[PDB]
Amino acid sequence: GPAVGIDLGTTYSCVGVFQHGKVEIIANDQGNRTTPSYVAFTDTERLIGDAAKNQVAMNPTNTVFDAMRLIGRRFDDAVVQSDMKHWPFMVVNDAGRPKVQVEYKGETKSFYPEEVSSMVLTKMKEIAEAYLGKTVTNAVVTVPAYFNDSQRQATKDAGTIAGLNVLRIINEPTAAAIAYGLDKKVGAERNVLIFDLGGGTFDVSILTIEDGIFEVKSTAGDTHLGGEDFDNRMVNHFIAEFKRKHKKDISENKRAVRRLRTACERAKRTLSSSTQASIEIDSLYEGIDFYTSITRARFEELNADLFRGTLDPVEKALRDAKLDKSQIHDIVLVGGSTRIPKIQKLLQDFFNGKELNKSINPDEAVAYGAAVQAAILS
Ligand SMILES: Nc1ncnc2c1ncn2[C@@H]1O[C@H](COP(=O)(O)OP(=O)(O)OP(=O)(O)O)[C@@H](O)[C@H]1O
Ligand SMILES: [Cl-]
Ligand SMILES: [Cl-]
Ligand SMILES: [K+]
Ligand SMILES: [K+]
Ligand SMILES: [K+]
Ligand SMILES: [Mg+2]
Repeated sequence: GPAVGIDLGTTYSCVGVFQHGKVEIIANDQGNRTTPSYVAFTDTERLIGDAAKNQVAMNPTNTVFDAMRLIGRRFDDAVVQSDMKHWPFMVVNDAGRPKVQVEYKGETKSFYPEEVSSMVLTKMKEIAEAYLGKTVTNAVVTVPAYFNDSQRQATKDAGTIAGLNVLRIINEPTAAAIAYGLDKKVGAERNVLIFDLGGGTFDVSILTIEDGIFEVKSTAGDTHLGGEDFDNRMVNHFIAEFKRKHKKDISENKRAVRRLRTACERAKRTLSSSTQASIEIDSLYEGIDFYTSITRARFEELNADLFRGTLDPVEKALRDAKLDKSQIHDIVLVGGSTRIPKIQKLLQDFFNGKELNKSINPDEAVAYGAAVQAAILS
């Protein structure tokens, strides 16, 4: 190709390419190494990635996200029915199949989950092409380890629709292990634990690797736990603060809440490197500027229960894998949320000081491994 590795996530997507014995995680037009998994439809255009997310506040009904939560599923699915209740966009039934319904250029249109994902995949393909200066065709696409045949098929289809020849569909935890070279033959089998805390989901996977062959020993987690939940906690904290300081409730102003949310997410990232962060929003509500700050300690307390809760799925995974903590040879951090110091502390303490594999940007690890695997399969 070269062939590329693509990681489609609920909040962000990432693409990498293995060249000259080195994986390059490709930055997009905005210089971002991961692209928001958003698609938007307006009176005049279809927006994808950064352009789409950067307007979600003003176009909630026609800005689609979470397509992978529907991909390969039936409309009658309990999870699909549950999820629909929280989405600002419409999901309709088409002969037992879910389709997202939106308005584009004044007309009603509907798309199968794979079509929405193909739009994001197309963006990742173009990002790779802009970088490589050559057409990208072959690719390795990743999916959560628990995805079934239908979900894998629909994910492959999204790739094909995007003009990609999907060389293989591989598990996200496996891709992460590959990124760290944990697939190399070392004689005996090894037990690896993947701790993936993304934007919308939390996955714990225990793999047993031997002779370059992976076995998913167990999987655990929470499909509704991620960085967005941490943002929500901060948002509520600041809504209350604004109310105290201005006796005005901004909760019903969907846009004001979004500008705050974005400020919070940004502040959250800053808190992973520094112990404090400043939030400055000009004319947040009724021309009132909102300048404030939050400490890492405060951020940790606001999310204490959620953070500590990540250890339960870890224990369950070990239990289902029939292994003790001591039997885990490697712990791999995946997902942007694993950059939070308190999360790393919790996991390391649980593992009695065992070092964590965290040198590869957690939100890029899956794409990294997929790129290596794509090169191998090419
Ligand atoms: N430095 C950081 N500190 C804390 N959180 C961070 C940091 N960088 C990114 N994040 C958070 O990581 C999340 C994105 O992670 P990632 O790109 O792994 O998600 P994803 O693959 O889309 O999620 P999922 O696999 O759950 O669908 C966002 O919630 C983002 O706020
Ligand atoms: Cl871009
Ligand atoms: Cl602690
Ligand atoms: K991702
Ligand atoms: K995840
Ligand atoms: K997941
Ligand atoms: Mg992910």
